[PDB]
Amino acid sequence: HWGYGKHNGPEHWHKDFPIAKGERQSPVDIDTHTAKYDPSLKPLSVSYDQATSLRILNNGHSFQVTFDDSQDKAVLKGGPLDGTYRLLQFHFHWGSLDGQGSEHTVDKKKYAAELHLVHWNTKYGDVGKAVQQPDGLAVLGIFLKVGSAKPGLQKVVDVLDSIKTEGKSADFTNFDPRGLLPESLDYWTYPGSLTTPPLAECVTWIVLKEPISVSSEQVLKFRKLNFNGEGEPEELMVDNWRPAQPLKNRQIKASFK
Ligand SMILES: Nc1ncnc2c1ncn2CC(=O)NCCc1ccc(S(N)(=O)=O)cc1
Ligand SMILES: [Zn+2]
Repeated sequence: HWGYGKHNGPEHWHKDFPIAKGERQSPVDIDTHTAKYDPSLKPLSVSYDQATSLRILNNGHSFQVTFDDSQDKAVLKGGPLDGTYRLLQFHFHWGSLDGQGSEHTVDKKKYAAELHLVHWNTKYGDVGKAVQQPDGLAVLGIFLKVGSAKPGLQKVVDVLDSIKTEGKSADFTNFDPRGLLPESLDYWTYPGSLTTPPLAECVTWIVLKEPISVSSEQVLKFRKLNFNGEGEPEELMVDNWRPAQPLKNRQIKASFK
Protein backbone atom coordinates (compact mmCIF):
# COMPACT_ATOMS: atom_id res chain seq x y z
CA HIS A 1 0.00 0.00 0.00
CA TRP A 2 0.90 3.64 -0.40
CA GLY A 3 3.40 5.49 1.72
CA TYR A 4 6.34 7.88 1.54
CA GLY A 5 9.18 5.48 0.70
CA LYS A 6 11.18 5.05 -2.50
CA HIS A 7 8.94 2.24 -3.78
CA ASN A 8 5.49 3.42 -2.59
CA GLY A 9 5.87 7.20 -2.29
CA PRO A 10 4.24 10.14 -4.04
CA GLU A 11 5.61 9.31 -7.53
CA HIS A 12 3.83 5.92 -7.35
CA TRP A 13 0.41 7.05 -6.12
CA HIS A 14 -1.10 7.61 -9.60
CA LYS A 15 -1.12 3.86 -10.25
CA ASP A 16 -3.77 3.24 -7.60
CA PHE A 17 -5.27 6.76 -7.72
CA PRO A 18 -5.10 8.12 -11.26
CA ILE A 19 -6.57 11.52 -10.19
CA ALA A 20 -3.04 12.16 -8.84
CA LYS A 21 -2.33 13.57 -12.29
CA GLY A 22 -5.52 15.64 -12.43
CA GLU A 23 -6.29 19.32 -12.97
CA ARG A 24 -6.67 20.52 -9.33
CA GLN A 25 -4.11 18.59 -7.27
CA SER A 26 -2.48 19.74 -4.04
CA PRO A 27 -0.14 20.92 -2.66
CA VAL A 28 1.22 23.68 -4.90
CA ASP A 29 3.91 26.32 -4.76
CA ILE A 30 2.42 29.68 -3.75
CA ASP A 31 4.06 32.32 -5.93
CA THR A 32 3.42 35.36 -3.71
CA HIS A 33 3.99 37.83 -6.54
CA THR A 34 1.55 36.10 -8.94
CA ALA A 35 -1.25 35.65 -6.38
CA LYS A 36 -4.10 38.09 -7.01
CA TYR A 37 -5.35 40.28 -4.18
CA ASP A 38 -9.14 39.93 -4.08
CA PRO A 39 -10.76 42.64 -1.92
CA SER A 40 -14.10 40.84 -2.35
CA LEU A 41 -12.82 38.04 -0.11
CA LYS A 42 -14.22 38.15 3.40
CA PRO A 43 -12.32 37.59 6.63
CA LEU A 44 -12.14 34.01 7.77
CA SER A 45 -14.51 33.13 10.61
CA VAL A 46 -12.87 30.59 12.96
CA SER A 47 -15.28 29.59 15.74
CA TYR A 48 -13.49 27.07 17.97
CA ASP A 49 -14.68 28.09 21.48
CA GLN A 50 -16.89 24.96 21.83
CA ALA A 51 -14.49 22.45 20.24
CA THR A 52 -14.57 18.96 21.72
CA SER A 53 -11.42 16.93 21.09
CA LEU A 54 -11.87 13.16 21.51
CA ARG A 55 -8.83 11.06 20.58
CA ILE A 56 -5.31 11.13 19.20
CA LEU A 57 -4.27 8.46 16.70
CA ASN A 58 -1.19 7.24 14.78
CA ASN A 59 -2.67 6.20 11.42
CA GLY A 60 0.60 5.06 9.79
CA HIS A 61 1.04 8.20 7.68
CA SER A 62 0.63 10.96 10.32
CA PHE A 63 -0.86 11.52 13.77
CA GLN A 64 -4.28 13.08 14.07
CA VAL A 65 -6.46 14.60 16.76
CA THR A 66 -10.18 13.98 16.16
CA PHE A 67 -13.13 16.13 17.22
CA ASP A 68 -16.85 15.62 17.80
CA ASP A 69 -18.36 16.81 14.52
CA SER A 70 -21.92 15.68 15.39
CA GLN A 71 -22.84 19.35 16.03
CA ASP A 72 -21.73 22.83 14.94
CA LYS A 73 -19.22 23.12 17.82
CA ALA A 74 -16.05 24.16 15.99
CA VAL A 75 -16.76 25.65 12.57
CA LEU A 76 -15.08 27.55 9.76
CA LYS A 77 -17.11 30.04 7.71
CA GLY A 78 -16.57 33.06 5.56
CA GLY A 79 -13.36 33.68 3.72
CA PRO A 80 -14.02 32.20 0.28
CA LEU A 81 -16.51 29.68 1.66
CA ASP A 82 -20.25 29.44 1.23
CA GLY A 83 -21.91 27.95 4.25
CA THR A 84 -20.62 26.25 7.35
CA TYR A 85 -17.78 23.73 7.66
CA ARG A 86 -17.32 21.48 10.71
CA LEU A 87 -13.90 20.61 12.19
CA LEU A 88 -13.26 16.85 11.99
CA GLN A 89 -9.56 16.47 12.79
CA PHE A 90 -6.13 18.06 12.56
CA HIS A 91 -2.82 16.45 11.67
CA PHE A 92 0.69 17.43 10.60
CA HIS A 93 3.22 16.88 7.82
CA TRP A 94 6.93 17.21 8.73
CA GLY A 95 10.51 16.60 7.65
CA SER A 96 13.64 14.74 8.64
CA LEU A 97 15.41 18.15 8.90
CA ASP A 98 14.11 21.67 9.56
CA GLY A 99 14.51 22.81 5.97
CA GLN A 100 11.78 20.51 4.66
CA GLY A 101 8.47 19.07 5.75
CA SER A 102 5.76 21.40 4.53
CA GLU A 103 3.57 20.39 1.58
CA HIS A 104 2.78 23.87 0.33
CA THR A 105 5.73 26.09 -0.40
CA VAL A 106 5.98 29.89 -0.56
CA ASP A 107 8.15 31.21 -3.39
CA LYS A 108 9.70 27.69 -3.37
CA LYS A 109 10.50 27.97 0.38
CA LYS A 110 9.84 24.83 2.45
CA TYR A 111 8.92 25.03 6.12
CA ALA A 112 9.75 22.44 8.79
CA ALA A 113 6.14 21.26 9.03
CA GLU A 114 2.56 22.05 8.01
CA LEU A 115 -0.57 21.83 10.18
CA HIS A 116 -3.86 20.85 8.47
CA LEU A 117 -7.19 21.61 10.18
CA VAL A 118 -9.72 19.56 8.21
CA HIS A 119 -13.38 20.74 7.90
CA TRP A 120 -16.39 19.47 5.90
CA ASN A 121 -19.40 21.27 4.46
CA THR A 122 -22.50 20.64 6.58
CA LYS A 123 -24.55 20.75 3.33
CA TYR A 124 -23.41 17.19 2.66
CA GLY A 125 -24.14 15.68 6.10
CA ASP A 126 -21.04 13.50 6.55
CA VAL A 127 -17.41 13.68 5.46
CA GLY A 128 -17.74 10.59 3.23
CA LYS A 129 -20.35 12.38 1.09
CA ALA A 130 -18.37 15.65 1.21
CA VAL A 131 -15.21 14.12 -0.27
CA GLN A 132 -17.26 13.32 -3.38
CA GLN A 133 -18.12 17.02 -3.90
CA PRO A 134 -15.97 19.76 -5.45
CA ASP A 135 -16.68 22.03 -2.48
CA GLY A 136 -16.91 19.29 0.16
CA LEU A 137 -13.94 20.17 2.39
CA ALA A 138 -12.08 23.27 3.60
CA VAL A 139 -8.56 22.65 4.95
CA LEU A 140 -6.87 25.41 6.94
CA GLY A 141 -3.09 25.11 6.48
CA ILE A 142 -0.56 26.69 8.86
CA PHE A 143 3.21 26.61 8.39
CA LEU A 144 5.60 25.71 11.22
CA LYS A 145 9.08 27.17 11.51
CA VAL A 146 11.67 26.27 14.13
CA GLY A 147 12.52 28.76 16.89
CA SER A 148 10.55 29.68 20.02
CA ALA A 149 8.22 27.06 21.43
CA LYS A 150 4.49 27.11 20.85
CA PRO A 151 3.06 26.49 24.35
CA GLY A 152 -0.30 25.35 22.96
CA LEU A 153 1.35 22.46 21.11
CA GLN A 154 3.04 20.94 24.17
CA LYS A 155 -0.02 18.95 25.30
CA VAL A 156 0.09 17.28 21.87
CA VAL A 157 3.80 16.49 21.81
CA ASP A 158 3.80 15.11 25.37
CA VAL A 159 1.40 12.22 24.52
CA LEU A 160 3.13 11.11 21.29
CA ASP A 161 5.23 8.55 23.20
CA SER A 162 1.96 6.69 23.87
CA ILE A 163 1.04 6.44 20.14
CA LYS A 164 4.49 5.64 18.76
CA THR A 165 3.44 3.03 16.15
CA GLU A 166 0.75 2.59 13.52
CA GLY A 167 -2.67 1.80 14.96
CA LYS A 168 -2.17 3.12 18.49
CA SER A 169 -4.64 5.69 19.86
CA ALA A 170 -5.38 7.42 23.17
CA ASP A 171 -8.15 9.52 24.61
CA PHE A 172 -7.31 13.22 24.15
CA THR A 173 -10.01 15.50 25.61
CA ASN A 174 -10.14 19.25 26.36
CA PHE A 175 -7.50 20.19 23.79
CA ASP A 176 -8.05 23.74 22.51
CA PRO A 177 -6.99 24.15 18.84
CA ARG A 178 -6.99 27.92 19.23
CA GLY A 179 -3.54 27.59 20.80
CA LEU A 180 -2.12 26.50 17.45
CA LEU A 181 -3.19 29.61 15.49
CA PRO A 182 -0.93 32.54 14.57
CA GLU A 183 -1.88 36.17 15.19
CA SER A 184 -2.97 36.99 11.64
CA LEU A 185 -5.67 35.23 9.64
CA ASP A 186 -4.39 36.69 6.34
CA TYR A 187 -4.56 33.86 3.79
CA TRP A 188 -4.11 32.56 0.27
CA THR A 189 -6.83 30.34 -1.26
CA TYR A 190 -7.16 28.08 -4.31
CA PRO A 191 -9.19 25.01 -5.39
CA GLY A 192 -7.37 21.72 -4.81
CA SER A 193 -7.29 18.12 -3.46
CA LEU A 194 -6.51 15.89 -0.53
CA THR A 195 -2.71 15.46 -0.33
CA THR A 196 -2.95 11.76 0.60
CA PRO A 197 -4.92 9.03 -1.13
CA PRO A 198 -7.58 9.08 -2.43
CA LEU A 199 -6.34 12.55 -3.55
CA ALA A 200 -9.96 13.58 -4.17
CA GLU A 201 -10.45 17.01 -5.76
CA CYS A 202 -12.84 18.22 -3.06
CA VAL A 203 -10.88 20.82 -1.07
CA THR A 204 -10.98 24.59 -0.82
CA TRP A 205 -7.47 25.32 0.49
CA ILE A 206 -7.01 28.22 2.88
CA VAL A 207 -3.29 28.73 3.68
CA LEU A 208 -2.30 31.28 6.33
CA LYS A 209 0.50 33.71 5.47
CA GLU A 210 1.89 33.81 9.03
CA PRO A 211 3.70 30.67 10.27
CA ILE A 212 3.71 29.59 13.91
CA SER A 213 7.04 29.02 15.62
CA VAL A 214 7.76 25.72 17.37
CA SER A 215 10.88 24.62 19.23
CA SER A 216 13.46 22.09 18.02
CA GLU A 217 12.49 19.86 20.98
CA GLN A 218 8.84 19.97 19.85
CA VAL A 219 9.58 18.93 16.22
CA LEU A 220 12.07 16.27 17.41
CA LYS A 221 9.18 14.61 19.27
CA PHE A 222 7.30 14.38 15.91
CA ARG A 223 10.34 12.63 14.38
CA LYS A 224 10.32 9.82 17.01
CA LEU A 225 6.97 8.42 15.78
CA ASN A 226 6.92 5.32 13.57
CA PHE A 227 5.41 4.54 10.16
CA ASN A 228 5.45 0.88 11.15
CA GLY A 229 3.34 -1.11 13.50
CA GLU A 230 4.77 -2.45 16.72
CA GLY A 231 6.64 -5.67 15.87
CA GLU A 232 7.85 -4.58 12.40
CA PRO A 233 11.22 -3.03 11.47
CA GLU A 234 11.37 0.52 12.84
CA GLU A 235 10.98 3.20 10.17
CA LEU A 236 10.83 6.70 11.64
CA MET A 237 7.80 8.80 10.65
CA VAL A 238 9.59 11.63 8.83
CA ASP A 239 9.20 13.27 5.40
CA ASN A 240 5.48 12.44 5.26
CA TRP A 241 4.84 15.26 2.77
CA ARG A 242 3.70 15.32 -0.87
CA PRO A 243 5.72 17.79 -3.02
CA ALA A 244 4.22 20.64 -5.01
CA GLN A 245 2.03 19.67 -7.99
CA PRO A 246 1.42 21.61 -11.22
CA LEU A 247 -0.86 24.60 -10.87
CA LYS A 248 -2.34 24.11 -14.38
CA ASN A 249 -5.38 26.34 -14.95
CA ARG A 250 -5.71 27.79 -11.45
CA GLN A 251 -5.20 31.21 -9.89
CA ILE A 252 -4.26 31.67 -6.26
CA LYS A 253 -6.07 34.55 -4.58
CA ALA A 254 -4.83 36.54 -1.58
CA SER A 255 -6.97 38.11 1.16
CA PHE A 256 -4.32 40.77 1.70
CA LYS A 257 -2.29 43.41 -0.10
N1 LIG B 1 -12.59 10.32 12.23
C1 LIG B 1 -13.45 10.27 11.08
N2 LIG B 1 -14.75 10.44 11.13
C2 LIG B 1 -15.44 10.42 10.02
N3 LIG B 1 -14.91 10.20 8.85
C3 LIG B 1 -13.59 10.00 8.72
C4 LIG B 1 -12.84 10.03 9.85
N4 LIG B 1 -11.57 9.88 9.54
C5 LIG B 1 -11.52 9.66 8.24
N5 LIG B 1 -12.74 9.71 7.71
C6 LIG B 1 -12.84 9.69 6.25
C7 LIG B 1 -11.99 10.92 5.72
O1 LIG B 1 -11.86 11.78 6.46
N6 LIG B 1 -11.33 11.08 4.40
C8 LIG B 1 -10.54 12.29 4.15
C9 LIG B 1 -9.10 12.09 4.59
C10 LIG B 1 -8.10 13.27 4.38
C11 LIG B 1 -7.01 13.11 3.57
C12 LIG B 1 -6.11 14.09 3.37
C13 LIG B 1 -6.30 15.30 3.96
S1 LIG B 1 -5.12 16.68 3.73
N7 LIG B 1 -3.62 16.04 3.82
O2 LIG B 1 -5.30 17.15 2.45
O3 LIG B 1 -5.42 17.56 4.55
C14 LIG B 1 -7.35 15.49 4.80
C15 LIG B 1 -8.26 14.48 5.02
ZN1 LIG C 1 -2.61 16.98 5.49
